[PDB]
Order: sequence, then C-alpha cells, then structure tokens
Amino acid sequence: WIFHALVFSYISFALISDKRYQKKEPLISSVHTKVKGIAEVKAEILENGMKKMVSGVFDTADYTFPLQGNSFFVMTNFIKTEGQQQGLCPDFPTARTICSSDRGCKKGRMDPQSKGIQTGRCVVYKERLKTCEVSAWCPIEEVKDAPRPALLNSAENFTVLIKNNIDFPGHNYTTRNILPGVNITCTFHKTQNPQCPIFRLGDIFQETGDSFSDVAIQGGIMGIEIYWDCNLDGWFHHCRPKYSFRRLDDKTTSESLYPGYNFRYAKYYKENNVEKRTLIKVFGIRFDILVFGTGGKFNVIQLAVYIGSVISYFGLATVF
Amino acid sequence: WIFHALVFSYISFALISDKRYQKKEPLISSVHTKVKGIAEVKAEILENGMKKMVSGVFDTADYTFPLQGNSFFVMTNFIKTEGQQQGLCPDFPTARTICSSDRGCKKGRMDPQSKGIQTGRCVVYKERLKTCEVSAWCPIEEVKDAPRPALLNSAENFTVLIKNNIDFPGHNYTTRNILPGVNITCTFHKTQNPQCPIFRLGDIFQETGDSFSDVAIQGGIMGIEIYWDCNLDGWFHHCRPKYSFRRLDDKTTSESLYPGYNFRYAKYYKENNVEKRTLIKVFGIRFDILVFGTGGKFNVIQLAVYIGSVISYFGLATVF
Amino acid sequence: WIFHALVFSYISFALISDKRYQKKEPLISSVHTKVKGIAEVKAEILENGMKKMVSGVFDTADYTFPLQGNSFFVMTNFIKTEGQQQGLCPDFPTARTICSSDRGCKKGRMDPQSKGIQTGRCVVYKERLKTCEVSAWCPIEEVKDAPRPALLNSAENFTVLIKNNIDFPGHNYTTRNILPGVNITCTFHKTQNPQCPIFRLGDIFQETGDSFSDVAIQGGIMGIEIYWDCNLDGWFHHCRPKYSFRRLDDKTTSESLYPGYNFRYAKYYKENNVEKRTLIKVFGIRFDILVFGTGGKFNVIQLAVYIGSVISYFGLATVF
Ligand SMILES: C[C@@H]1c2nnn(-c3ncc(F)cn3)c2CCN1C(=O)c1cccc(C(F)(F)F)c1Cl
Ligand SMILES: C[C@@H]1c2nnn(-c3ncc(F)cn3)c2CCN1C(=O)c1cccc(C(F)(F)F)c1Cl
Ligand SMILES: C[C@@H]1c2nnn(-c3ncc(F)cn3)c2CCN1C(=O)c1cccc(C(F)(F)F)c1Cl
Ligand SMILES: *[C@@H]1O[C@H](CO)[C@@H](O)[C@H](O)[C@H]1NC(C)=O
Ligand SMILES: *[C@@H]1O[C@H](CO)[C@@H](O)[C@H](O)[C@H]1NC(C)=O
Ligand SMILES: *[C@@H]1O[C@H](CO)[C@@H](O)[C@H](O)[C@H]1NC(C)=O
Ligand SMILES: *[C@@H]1O[C@H](CO)[C@@H](O)[C@H](O)[C@H]1NC(C)=O
Ligand SMILES: *[C@@H]1O[C@H](CO)[C@@H](O)[C@H](O)[C@H]1NC(C)=O
Ligand SMILES: *[C@@H]1O[C@H](CO)[C@@H](O)[C@H](O)[C@H]1NC(C)=O
Repeated sequence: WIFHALVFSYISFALISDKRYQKKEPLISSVHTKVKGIAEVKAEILENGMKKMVSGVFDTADYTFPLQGNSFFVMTNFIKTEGQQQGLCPDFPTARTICSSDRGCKKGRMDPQSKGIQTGRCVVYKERLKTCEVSAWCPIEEVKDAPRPALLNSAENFTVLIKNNIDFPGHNYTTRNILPGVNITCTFHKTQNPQCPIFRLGDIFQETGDSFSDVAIQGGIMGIEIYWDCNLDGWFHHCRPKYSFRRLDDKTTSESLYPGYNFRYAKYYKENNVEKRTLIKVFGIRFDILVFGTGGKFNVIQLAVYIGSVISYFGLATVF
Repeated sequence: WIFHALVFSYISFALISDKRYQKKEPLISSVHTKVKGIAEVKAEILENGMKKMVSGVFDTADYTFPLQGNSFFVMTNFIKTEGQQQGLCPDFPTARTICSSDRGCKKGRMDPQSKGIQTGRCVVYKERLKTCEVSAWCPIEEVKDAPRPALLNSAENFTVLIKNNIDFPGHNYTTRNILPGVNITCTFHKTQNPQCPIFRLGDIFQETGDSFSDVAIQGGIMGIEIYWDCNLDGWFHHCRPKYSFRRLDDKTTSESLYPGYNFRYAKYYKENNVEKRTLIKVFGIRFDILVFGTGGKFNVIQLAVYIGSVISYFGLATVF
Repeated sequence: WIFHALVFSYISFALISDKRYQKKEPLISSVHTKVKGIAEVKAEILENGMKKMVSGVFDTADYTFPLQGNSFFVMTNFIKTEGQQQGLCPDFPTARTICSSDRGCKKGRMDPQSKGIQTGRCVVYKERLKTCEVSAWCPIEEVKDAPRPALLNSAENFTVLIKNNIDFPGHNYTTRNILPGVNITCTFHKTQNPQCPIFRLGDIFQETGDSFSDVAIQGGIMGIEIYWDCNLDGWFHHCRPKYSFRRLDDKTTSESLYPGYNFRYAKYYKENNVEKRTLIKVFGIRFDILVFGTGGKFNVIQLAVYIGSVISYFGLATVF
C-alpha cells in the first residue's frame, strides 16, 4: 500500500514541476534599440603603396543603421576606394589574373575572384608586370587585409538600450521589458544588475568569451537572447526576462567560406560631368536579438486530461 | 446513472470545443506591403534663431523605405542641418557643457549628451557666452523640439495595401490574404469591410485609440496583428484572417528613455573640394506586421490518445 | 486474445512513429548570406521618344543590399529618370489627367494615379495636347512598361551561399548549416548534392517551376525553406537540413493589385546650387529564407503520460 502513496506523490511532483495544469502559448515580440557612443578614429594606413592618415570623429549617424528585423549593425572597420569610374583597366596581380601574353586569358571569361569582365589584352600594370585588362569600375580595388589595429576599436565602449514589448495573443496579457519606476542609469551585470537593459558591447563580448578587438578586426555575428518564462496565474504571477549572449558566427577561418562579417557599400556621385563611385568595404559586428519564450495560464481542460491520463496509471500501479 | 450521461456530455463538449481530435501546426508567413499617398508640406520653422520656410511635395520615394523584416517606416517629421564638416567648434550652451574658464572642462572628456570629443578650451559662442569647444561635425546640431504642427500631418491620409501569404509546412496547405475575385477598392472597416486589406493610417490610429497628430509629432510604433484561425478539415474548412491594431510604443514620456521613435540620417557629399555631411533628425511611425496563427487537421493518433486518456476518467466517474 | 496483441502492436506503432516519448521544442535560427556574380548590361531603350544606350558592368555592390530580416534582394531591371526638381509641370497624358480647358480639373485635387498636387491650369504638353499642370518633381516620370529583354538577365547566373545557425534553447544543442570538413565548391542539386548550401538562382527557378526571364521582367518574391527535423537522442542522433523552394508571389497579373515586386529609389544631390533628385524604378526578385523545424529529446514525463493515456485504452480493448 506504500506504493499507492509513492505513485500519488510522483503524480503530484509531476503536476507541480511540469505545470501540466496550464495551457502554454507562444510569444509575440517587438524590439526597439538605441545605440550611443562616439569614436575618435586616428590611424595611418597604406593605400596603393602610399602612406595615408585617417582622422575623424564618428557619431551615431556614422557607424550604424536603424534596427530592421530584430537586428542592428555596428560598423568597426573600413577600407575606402574613391574615384572609380566605368572603363577598361588591368586586374590586380594574382596567380589567376597574371599573363605573359594576350593568349593567357580569353575575352569574356568570368572569374569568381575578379570583379570585371575580361577582354583578353595583357597590358603592363606596374614595373614590367603584365595582367590582362578587364572592363569594370576603375581603378580595381586593392586586395588587402583589414588594418591590424581596428579603426573603430573604441566601439567596444558603446552602449545599447533595448526595449522589448511582448504579447500573448491567446490570453489578455501584454507587457514590456522596462517596468515603470526603474533606474535608467545602468551597466548590465550578471549578478549586480540583471534586469536593466543597458548593455555594453565590451561587456557582452566578455561574458560570451571572445575578445572584442579580434572580432572587430574582421567583423562577426553575435546574438542577445531574451528569454521570457512567464506564469500568468493570479496566485503565482511572474513575467520577467532573462538575458544571455551567444556568438552566432561560424568562426570558419577559411578564405573559401568568407570568414567574419563584411560587405561592400557604394556611394555614387558626379564629378566634372562624369559619373563616379566610391566603394567602402565595411567590416562590422551584427547583433541579433532572438526573443523567445512562452506563457502558461490555468486551464480546466488540460487538468482534466492530465488527471484522466494519470488515473489509469495509478490504478494499474495499485493493481500490480 | 445520470452522471454517466453527464460525464459523456461534458466529454463531447470538450472534444468539440477544444478540437482535441486535431493536430495543430504553426504558421509560416510572408508579407508584402505597398504604401501610397503624397503630402504637400508648407510650414515655417525657426533655425538658429532665423525664420525659414519649408515648402515641397513628398511622394512615395520621399518618406518611406521598402519593407524589411515584416515592418515598414512612414516619415512624419524632420529637422535638417546642412553644411557640417569635421573640425573644432564650440558645443551648444548647456548646463553640462557650460564653462567660465578653460578649467571648467578637461581635454578628451566624453559626455553622453554631447556629440563631440572635448578638447578643453572655453571659447565664446555668442553674445558673451562661453562654452568649451569639441572636435566633431560643425556646426553642432541645435537640440530643439519637433515643430508643433507636424510637418507630414497629411500622412494620416496615406493608404497601405498588405498582401500576406501563409503556409503550413506539415500539411499540404498554403493560401494568401487576398482571395481571387475580390474588390480592390476598399477602406478597412471593423464591420462594413473586415476582409479587404487596404488600411488607412488615420483609421488605424482611430481604432487603436490615439490621435495621429500627437503621435506623429514625436513618432511611435504600432503593430497590425493578422490572426489566422484555420480549420483545414474537408467537412468544415475555413481559413481567413482577422485584423487588429495595437500600439507597441512604450509611451515613456521621460527624456531619459528617448520617448517616441526617431533616428538620425546622414547624407555625405563634396562641395568646393571639401567633404561635407547633412544630418536629418527623422521622427516617424514604425508599423510592425505581427502575423500569427495555427492550423488544425484531423489526426487519428490524437483522437485515440484523447479517447484513451478520458476513458479512465469516465470509468472512475461511473465507479465513484 | 489476438486483439490483446493487436492493440499492443498498434501501441508500439504509435509510440515509435509519432515519437510520443520525446519532448519536442521549436527552433531559433540565424541566417547569413553572400551573393556573388557580375552582370554585363548592354541594351537599347526608348526614353521620352528618344533612343538611348545603357552599357556597364554591375558587381555585387550595384544590384543588392546586405541581408536584413532573413531576406535579400537582387535587382533585375531598372528605369532611370534624372534631373528632377521641385516645381510646376504638366502631368503625363492620361484619360484621368486630360483636359480641354482649365475647368477640366480643379486645384488641390489628389488623384491616386498621379504623383503631383493639382493646381488647375490646363497647359499644352506636346503637339497640341493639353493637360492640367501639377506641383511636384519635374519632369514627371514617363509611364512606361519595363524593357522587354530584362536588363540584368545574367542575374540568373549568380550564386548565393547561405549559412544557417540553429539553436534549441531548452536543450543544450546548437548547430550550423555547414559542418566542418565539407566541400565548398558546389552547385545545389536535388539528388546529386543535397547538402551543400551554394544555390544558383536559375536552378532555384528551374526546380520551383517558373522561368527566370519572365519573373525578372517584372520582379517577384521567392522563398527558400530550410527544414530541420532533428532527433537529439544519443542512440539515434541526426540533425540535418532539407532545402525546398516555393514562389511566394501572388501572380495577380492585375494592374490594380500591382503585380510583381518593384519599388522606387531616390538619390538627392545638388547641381548649379539647385537641389535635384534622380528616381530609379527598380524591379527585382525578393528571396525569403523561411527556416523552420523542431527538435525532440527523450523525456520520462511524456513517456509516462502517454503510457497512462493508453493503459485505459488497451484495458477497455481487453474488456470489450
Ligand atoms: C561617407 C562615409 C560612409 N558612407 N557610408 N557609411 C556607412 N557605412 C556603414 C554604416 F553602418 C553607416 N554608414 C559611411 C561612414 C562614414 N563616411 C565618411 O566619409 C566619414 C565620416 C566621418 C569621418 C570620416 C573620417 F574619419 F574618415 F574622416 C569619414 Cl571617412
Ligand atoms: C534629401 C532629403 C532626404 N534624405 N533622406 N530622406 C529620407 N528620410 C527618411 C526616409 F524614410 C526616406 N528618405 C530624405 C527626405 C527628403 N529630402 C529632401 O531634401 C526633400 C525632398 C522633397 C521635398 C523637400 C522639401 F519639401 F523640403 F522641399 C525636401 Cl527638403
Ligand atoms: C547609381 C545607380 C543606383 N542607385 N541605387 N542603386 C541600387 N539600386 C538597387 C539596389 F539593390 C542597389 N543599388 C543603383 C544601381 C546602379 N547605379 C548606376 O548609376 C550604375 C552603376 C553601374 C553601371 C551603370 C550603367 F550600366 F548603367 F552604366 C549604372 Cl547606371
Ligand atoms: C573605453 O573606455 C575606458 C574608460 O571608460 C578607456 O580606459 C578605454 O581606453 C576605452 N577603450 C578604448 C578602446 O579606448
Ligand atoms: C538608482 O540607483 C542609485 C544608485 O545607483 C540610487 O541611489 C537610486 O535610488 C536608484 N533609483 C533612482 C530612481 O535613481
Ligand atoms: C485628409 O483628407 C481629407 C479629405 O479626404 C481632408 O479633409 C483632410 O484635411 C486631410 N488631412 C489633412 C491632414 O489635411
Ligand atoms: C465592388 O464594390 C462595388 C460597390 O462598392 C460593387 O458595385 C461591385 O460589384 C463590387 N465588386 C467589383 C468586382 O467591383
Ligand atoms: C549563364 O552562363 C552560361 C554559361 O555558364 C551561359 O551560357 C549563359 O548565356 C549565361 N546566361 C546569360 C543570361 O547570359
Ligand atoms: C570535393 O569534390 C571533389 C570532386 O567534386 C573531390 O575530388 C574532393 O575530394 C571533394 N572534397 C574536397 C575537400 O575537395
């Protein structure tokens, strides 16, 4: 007869822990972010074998874009090429693009590593070096790695404020990330301040486990997961978020898979009645905000179904 | 023996109402929107203590961007500053940025309310007023409230057409929000026309409960929830959407939390061989389209499981 | 007594096939795409009744934008209008905008098919043709169809590489689309190579069922569904994706519903100290990446609940 009570105790433990008496429903989320911080860029680079100085001040309008699709982008490094115009120009000296005569490459060939339409004419590029010219924007962008000191390294000091509004459409419940009457002067901490939504990017990378400088050198992808485990029952009601960080970057470190996060941005203008384009290769950090959760509310039908499923179980337990 | 029939009646009530005989599947959605309307802007503003006239016509290409991430943006107000260039300039007179001598502020200090790198030199700004200069884009943008009459108030008359395509991957079912052979000349109404997807922004604000002018003064965020409650069984098949509107804005009304929705847009160009930037502080309404739903189809396994779980229930009910 | 074994056989059938012993949890996805390919555009068009030649080379920075909201856009056709400035100009000759005298149209009228504010003055447009002028950007963009040969037809030869990172937050499981030590030189095939994520757009349209030329003529919307059916149990562990393609475009083919996918892009500049705008009507293909799935792991509670639910079932089966 002791088993008759042990089974009932296990049933009660299951009902309490698993919350089998509640209907659980998914979450509908909306995110709004604001990034603040200014960076003083001052460095020296080598463009086309010539030393150049990059100096300036970047404010919020110079390194980011408004949030779109629960994600915002923070720019950290750039390579600029100015004065490009459509025409004919030799390709960059490379093993695939090198030639000794015009027969080395054929007209109309398209190479994956090239940004021009080949025309088959091996012209001298520089210092008795011959490459076969292509029809594209000229001059061809120099193939170089990102600067070894990150240009916008101070971006590790920027602060992002996140507002999350969640709704459970089946129930009549909607709430927000920032409750009224809460401090707005915060720097997020795992234990000291786990609820104020102001995050520091360097702190995010510190908790996750990487170094901000190395990632910002070639860009990357990170994600801020906001988990909502909400109990909406009147007796025990609690609906608060939990913040975690996870690097979504693949860390391929292989040139064939395009490691890191980067893209190309184009600005078109006119000079001396000639159309021109300037190309900025931008390396940055892409922050995703993955908001997930569920909400449970008491339901009579679910409780009845669970009790019915348990009734035969403990009946057999008594019988056996 | 009457309880033996009452339990069975409740059994059938639960089975019919809760649809316990149906496997339920989430929804995969795709949204495509088109916003139309032109606004004639004509007003007078005060920039740097001087009266200026803003007059023009804004078409679809001048106040919105293509939909990205199930959300589109509608511009409603702006503050323009043209002719900025990198250099040294005094900051705007403010309690934090004010000084009587050069010792008031230190070089290299960064202030959250300032957009420049401080250099520590208290120079005259205007009319025997001294502030310590910073290195940034100059002249520093004037911090002022949005114009009391909303510039793009006529944006309340714009019309948005929404096309939603939903799919249930587990089942072989996909459908669209606009069925064939339906009127395309519509203005959405709660009761008169609840299925045609052409919405008027002013009407959205009217059903939601706010006023378009006040929200458009400082921006805001709304969400157009499209709920799909679809029964895919052949006997009783119905898959139609229901439209609701909900304001996702936090309505903080506190300057520390950045009330409303706004951002900064930058346009870079060259003038007299000098690089320059023009900055537009844009206030607008961000419309989100939260599409959620589920689809249920008859499943033998679910029906068998429910019947088995309730068999012990009514057996005990008869026994007791 | 044979039924006593048949019921148990169906019991095992349901438990094995339906995986009723597993707790199933949804998926959290992050997508990162890279599109490559250059198109040599060379064609002749008719603008304002005059023959013009469009020739150039488009690289990755000239026909696409960085991925935002699990979707990327590839431009395929464009119509350019340059030199627009704010002012008064007659509208395009149309049945709605035609007039014989100034009384034909009234000042301030807003027509849906026009992009200007009517001022009520029927002036000559061209060759003894009278339309009433409007205040807007001038000259009014010509109402013409897209060029019959798609300008960026070669966009069917572009290649897109997709990296998907999925996480099951409830369990301690995260994985990626590209496993280590796998070939990166691929062209996706239904049977020959179903796991390498390099897709050719022409191949996507071939598997889906349409022709790339017709779709690219007026634009369209497509979706690449990545389905993750993952079993995380140690005995039988497999978590691999399956790729499918589906056209999300409505295919309305009715002018009132705006068939295809297109938008208007604006570039603002200054010429001779006069503000000017150039408008590009862009037709392109919007690729969506709908990632969905679920992950199941063994749970004792679910197994106990299913066993309790089915115990009464087979008990009645024996009794009956
Ligand atoms: C136009 C060019 C540009 N175009 N897009 N874009 C961009 N990229 C990615 C984004 F997420 C947002 N914005 C930028 C960045 C700033 N840009 C600048 O010229 C610039 C501005 C300030 C200071 C300096 C300095 F320090 F070098 F002198 C420069 Cl060079
Ligand atoms: C370049 C500047 C600009 N840059 N971005 N942008 C923008 N902002 C947010 C978006 F969602 C989309 N587009 C705008 C708006 C229009 N712009 C204008 O100059 C302009 C155009 C027409 C009429 C007038 C008028 F009435 F003032 F004379 C002006 Cl001032
Ligand atoms: C500025 C203008 C422009 N502005 N935005 N934009 C755009 N649209 C949609 C996107 F998804 C991304 N980018 C474009 C495309 C290229 N553009 C060009 O001028 C251009 C460039 C190269 C060759 C030629 C050629 F062949 F005609 F000579 C031209 Cl005409
Ligand atoms: C970030 O700020 C701290 C002080 O708040 C400063 O010591 C540090 O140098 C800054 N980071 C960079 C990259 O300059
Ligand atoms: C915020 O925190 C400060 C100290 O960090 C504390 O003195 C203050 O009471 C808190 N609340 C408000 C509203 O400032
Ligand atoms: C919107 O249109 C109505 C007429 O359709 C007009 O009376 C009203 O003034 C317009 N709104 C604004 C802000 O002008
Ligand atoms: C659309 O509505 C009008 C009146 O609002 C009605 O006369 C017409 O029959 C409806 N259907 C179509 C296809 O126009
Ligand atoms: C795409 O490439 C193939 C060869 O790889 C070529 O035959 C075809 O003409 C190209 N497509 C277009 C539209 O030129
Ligand atoms: C890739 O495929 C080629 C042939 O398609 C094969 O020879 C090679 O072994 C594969 N793996 C690698 C790593 O190249």
